[PDB]
Amino acid sequence: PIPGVASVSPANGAVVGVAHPVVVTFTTPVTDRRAVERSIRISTPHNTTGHFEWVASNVVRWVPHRYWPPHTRVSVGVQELTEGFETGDALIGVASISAHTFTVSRNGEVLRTMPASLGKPSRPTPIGSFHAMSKERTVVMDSRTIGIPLNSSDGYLLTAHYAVRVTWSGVYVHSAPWSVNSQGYANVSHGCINLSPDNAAWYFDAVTVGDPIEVV
Repeated sequence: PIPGVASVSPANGAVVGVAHPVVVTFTTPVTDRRAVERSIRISTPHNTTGHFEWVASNVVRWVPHRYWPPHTRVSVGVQELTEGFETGDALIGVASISAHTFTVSRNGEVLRTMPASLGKPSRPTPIGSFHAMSKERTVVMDSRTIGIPLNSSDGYLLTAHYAVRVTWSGVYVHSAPWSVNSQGYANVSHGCINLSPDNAAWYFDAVTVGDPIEVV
């Protein structure tokens, strides 16, 4: 009994960043994962490799090893469905814990090396290879959504701006006017990549969902 496909991401004909995974959601939890993985056909002119990752019982994603090439076509087939999407520029954001910087390159060209404040030792920014997941102009940052009561000393509730989600567990690149004096100097946030309002705005306006975000 094979579970039916609910959806594929990205949408047909979208232009996404070069770290955008192919996400396939199913109508039911999947019992035979290998069968689902065999059913998923991904084609790209550069014959990119990658691996499957099961992120919910009914959701699998294919993460391209070393990024898609910029400006390429990617074809996806799974069951009765086919679709195609493209990549845009290679816009890479590298957040450096030690250097306290967020450096952004387009197609190899370094665009900006912005001051940043990453997570404090007790709420560190996860090292890893991530991608831009969403763009929100205004977002409420509620510590309750990361398992912290408002009253506890690590709690907080504040509206933030120019927010780009980095991880499913809630790291963001965003505007942090309150930590400008720390940016480039110290790591003072609850895990987020903190930028000045102007740098955050710039990046917000430059970024595409899928664009790689590296934390080193």
